[PDB]
Amino acid sequence: TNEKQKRKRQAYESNLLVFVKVHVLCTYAEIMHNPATRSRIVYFILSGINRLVSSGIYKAAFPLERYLLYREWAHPRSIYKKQPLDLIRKYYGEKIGIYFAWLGYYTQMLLLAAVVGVACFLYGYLDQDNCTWSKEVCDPDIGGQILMCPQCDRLCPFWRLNITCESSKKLCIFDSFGTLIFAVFMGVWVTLFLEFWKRRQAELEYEWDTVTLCASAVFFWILLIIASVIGIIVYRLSVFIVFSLTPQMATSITASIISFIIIMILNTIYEKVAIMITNFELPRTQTDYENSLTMKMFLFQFVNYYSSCFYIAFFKGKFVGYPGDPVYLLGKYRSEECDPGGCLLELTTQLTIIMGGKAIWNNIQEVLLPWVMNLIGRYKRVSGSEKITPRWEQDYHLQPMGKLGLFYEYLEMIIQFGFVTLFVASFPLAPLLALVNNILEIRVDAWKLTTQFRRMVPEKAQDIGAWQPIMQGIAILAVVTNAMIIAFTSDMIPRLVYYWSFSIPPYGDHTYYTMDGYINNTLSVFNITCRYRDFRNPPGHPQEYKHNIYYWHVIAAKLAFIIVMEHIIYSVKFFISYAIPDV
Amino acid sequence: TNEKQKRKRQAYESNLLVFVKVHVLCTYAEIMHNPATRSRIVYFILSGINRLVSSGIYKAAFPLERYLLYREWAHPRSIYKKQPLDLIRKYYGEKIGIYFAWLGYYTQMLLLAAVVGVACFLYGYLDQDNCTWSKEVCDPDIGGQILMCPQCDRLCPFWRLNITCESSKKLCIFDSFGTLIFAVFMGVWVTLFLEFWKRRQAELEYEWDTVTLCASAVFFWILLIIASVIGIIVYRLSVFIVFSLTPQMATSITASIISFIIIMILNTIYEKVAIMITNFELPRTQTDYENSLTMKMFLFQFVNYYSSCFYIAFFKGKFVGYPGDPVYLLGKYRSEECDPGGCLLELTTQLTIIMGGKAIWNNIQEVLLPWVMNLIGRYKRVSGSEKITPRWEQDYHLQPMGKLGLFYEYLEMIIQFGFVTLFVASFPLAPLLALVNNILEIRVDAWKLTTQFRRMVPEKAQDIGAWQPIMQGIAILAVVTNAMIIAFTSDMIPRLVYYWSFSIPPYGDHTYYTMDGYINNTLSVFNITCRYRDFRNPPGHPQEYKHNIYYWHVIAAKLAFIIVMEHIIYSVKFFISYAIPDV
Ligand SMILES: [Ca+2]
Ligand SMILES: [Ca+2]
Repeated sequence: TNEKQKRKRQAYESNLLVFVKVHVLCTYAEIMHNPATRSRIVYFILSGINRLVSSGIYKAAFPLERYLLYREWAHPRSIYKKQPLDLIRKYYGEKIGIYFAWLGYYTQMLLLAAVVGVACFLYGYLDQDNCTWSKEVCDPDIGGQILMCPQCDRLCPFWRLNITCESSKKLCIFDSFGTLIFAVFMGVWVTLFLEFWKRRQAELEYEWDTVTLCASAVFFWILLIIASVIGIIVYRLSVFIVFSLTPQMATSITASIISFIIIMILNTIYEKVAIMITNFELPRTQTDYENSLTMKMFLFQFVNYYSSCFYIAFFKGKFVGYPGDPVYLLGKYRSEECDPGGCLLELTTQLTIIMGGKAIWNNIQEVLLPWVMNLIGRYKRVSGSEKITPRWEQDYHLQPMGKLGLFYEYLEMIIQFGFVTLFVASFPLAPLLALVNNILEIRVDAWKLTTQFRRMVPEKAQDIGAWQPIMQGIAILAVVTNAMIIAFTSDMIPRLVYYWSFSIPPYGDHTYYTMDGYINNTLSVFNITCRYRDFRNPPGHPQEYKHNIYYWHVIAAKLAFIIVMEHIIYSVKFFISYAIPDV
Repeated sequence: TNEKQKRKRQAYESNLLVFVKVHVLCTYAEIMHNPATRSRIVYFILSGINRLVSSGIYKAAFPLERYLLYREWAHPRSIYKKQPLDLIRKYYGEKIGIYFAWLGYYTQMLLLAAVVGVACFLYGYLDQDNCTWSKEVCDPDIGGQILMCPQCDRLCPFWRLNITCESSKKLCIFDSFGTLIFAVFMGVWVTLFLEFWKRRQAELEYEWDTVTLCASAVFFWILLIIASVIGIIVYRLSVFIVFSLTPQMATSITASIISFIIIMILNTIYEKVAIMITNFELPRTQTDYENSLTMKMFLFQFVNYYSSCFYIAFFKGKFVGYPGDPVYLLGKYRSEECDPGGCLLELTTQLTIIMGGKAIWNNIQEVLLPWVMNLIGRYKRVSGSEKITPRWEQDYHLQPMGKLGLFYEYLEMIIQFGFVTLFVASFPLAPLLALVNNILEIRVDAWKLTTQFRRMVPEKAQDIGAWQPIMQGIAILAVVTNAMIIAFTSDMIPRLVYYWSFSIPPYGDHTYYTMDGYINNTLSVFNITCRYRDFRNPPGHPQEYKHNIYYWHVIAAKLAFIIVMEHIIYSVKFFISYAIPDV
């Protein structure tokens, strides 16, 4: 088979082991409208090998400025001046450039989102007067004797408040007053992050050149959607049994680490069932591979990373019934419940260490797997000199791309943008944590492209393309979810109601507006026949254990901010996208 | 000045009273990419006169097939076969053609919207078993003794039910069961009317060729927004004083006639203040005139026709307070209220005779003002012969366009599409009334173009253009308003609640689901200190005259269908616009 495939390979070099060099040349600059442009036009000559190297008759077809960009841009000692994006036009082109001008805007776009991120902390820390939510809940005279009900069935205490302080003394920097001033700003921010990037990418476009087979692709997927939902809870059933810093702070760190392992394990299966379902029927041509992964493989990650953070945010503390009745999981066990702090703090750590545990892993995986940095420097000293002439000889130990270019390093930032927007009600410093990360990620992704990897073919790509109907398809799901976090996951809207409708002399007993005395006034008692975090009629009502006015009031404040903070921020989506200067 | 302007006019004929003919000719077919095409290219030669004829040095520059299109398409005896749109390409082009293929689709698009329009009547009429809403309300033993409160202050009775039958026997064909089956279909219909027209117009595109000055433009406008709101009520104050078929049927006909006069009078002022505010600052070039009228002049009509139908639908029966307290109109009078039938029937006639009183006026104004039809036929007999050679001599008594082409005849249909969609919860036959109207309007607008008017310059226009961000900007406001009619204006959502939550043994006294006994169970009593149509706590409550569970429940069903029937029909906007065949 050595000579059987040899006669095929020699036929292709006619129409122009020791590695081959390449170099007529002007005659293929007209059929399509600098060394990167030199490596561009030879790939237009080379266009194909899609099936030759994948068969194995060839091994690696490959290309082969550098010095200055190790100093002002890719050095760890690179002081913050400009991020010269214009060089990445001449160095790496506009596949990689449209991601490295994405970040550098995104980094400066996360600047003002972090000063409004420091804003919920700056007067969150400098004040010392909380209304109730760190005053009553931590003075153990007004939030000490609040004897609650258990949640689980067996191995469960009776429970008591004043075990909730260390979570709910630092919850009023994620609940108290800046949270509706930055999550009203974050829905404004993503609807300004998009539309100012549209003004930016057009400016970037002006600076630069210009039913049966898909059924079982989705109907087999929903068995794997619920595989992600059952990923978090069974290893929720593990760690909370073997345990009971210490109360729930270290455990909320710990339990979301354990699922984050299984998140990265089921990540590998998603790399091996996307190919199992696309190789069967309708493989197609070159541009529907990436448009399959955009609609299946990111969508795999969207159910891996986010359909357990949709489990803490949307369907965790629902269906508490008549004897604290769960649904029984249409089986023989008991279903879970939530805690009277707002369920967010057990989301804001799962928000943290799925985000700031991916940015401390998926960059440091791209640091330690390339042999850790500064062996002796890579080739800077002859980068000015360019006379390293067995340099073609010194290759083929270096690592190539795995026929997907930015896609893996681009999905991991859309997952990050899917956490700095879709889940931001809590934790305003998720910009500042992403700020210093996008200080470093714009250095180490600059570092590995400049030094570590084989030089990519400078494929001119115009606009993000396929992830653009996701960045709209996140931002229209985010302003729902930023609303559904302050509605269904945060306890501010019940804190606005009591401040505006339950401390007025109708249904309340105070003269003017004050937030004094909130936690005993906002839950529902459950007889021995204790309070639990729901709003139902107390036992011994006309219609007991069905809802109050006050469930139905704050659900009609909840459904209102899902309506008003949609229709305002959906209209600032209409007003800013009508009234900005294009140039 | 006769010879002063004569020397200007003779200079322009150099570079080529008795009317002039026109006719080198191939040499201007290349600079831009059949008699209509003959009149096209000479206007490209003629391009300009924008300032010459408007000054007065000329009188009318003008152009000058016909026979066959009076027979199969424009005849009253034109049997329904095809509507040959392809002829309007060769006869009138694609300014007028993109409106006459708009209608012919729209007419067939209103076919299925009228069989689902007959659907709320077909089993609305063939059944004779109403649950309650025409049984209790018209058996005068269960809806006879329902003694209500007055609404106004002086010259007002105590009032009683069983005066509401003739409105509420024929209200269960606009409320009972088909209304959530066609208004769920109408939000589906407009989000299928758009997206199938997008597939149609592309098919039509394949068949055919291819801060200070605007501040006081809007801040003076809001004084005229409330001028429209005060247009309806003062002549509401007139007619209801001089009165009291006869009970309220003839009056709901009458009062909406009187405002419809003032609607057409304030229509004339809007034609004379659009020019008053655009001639002052930044007049501009030729294509921002129509984009001024799209954003001011239609917007004038959108407040003329619709900000009194937004007064019956959104802010008519709100702010009923503690002694039935209105707001007092921050003045010294008393503000109004609504009636316990759902406020829709006093909207569905204002829906009718602003729609079916514009389609019986604005077409019949274009019939009787051109001298009523068939004087003797116009020029059909020589249309085959074409030898009427003083035909240029016989013109200049005929009427021209007033420098706006389709715009007036195109605004009046967008106003119609703004009633067959934005206001459709009630009255399913608003397709069938618009069906036989769009049988006739596609004949008489075909008739006046073919016979009555001077032939328009066949200006090739590609897509509707400026009214396309209105047809999206209606359909995103319609699925709000179709929701806000069943929420804020119709009494079905309170009829689903009692059927599902107030006839169950919690808060109700019946075994299984039945709608028996609804009107005494759904209003709130008001002491002499009678029921009124609101849901407040009865006098002698813990917190009296503030709301019930049941206000807050049905407002949380109201805000839910504003949320769910948005997010479903806003996602069928995402699913049909992802999964239809383009070709
Ligand atoms: Ca990376
Ligand atoms: Ca007309």
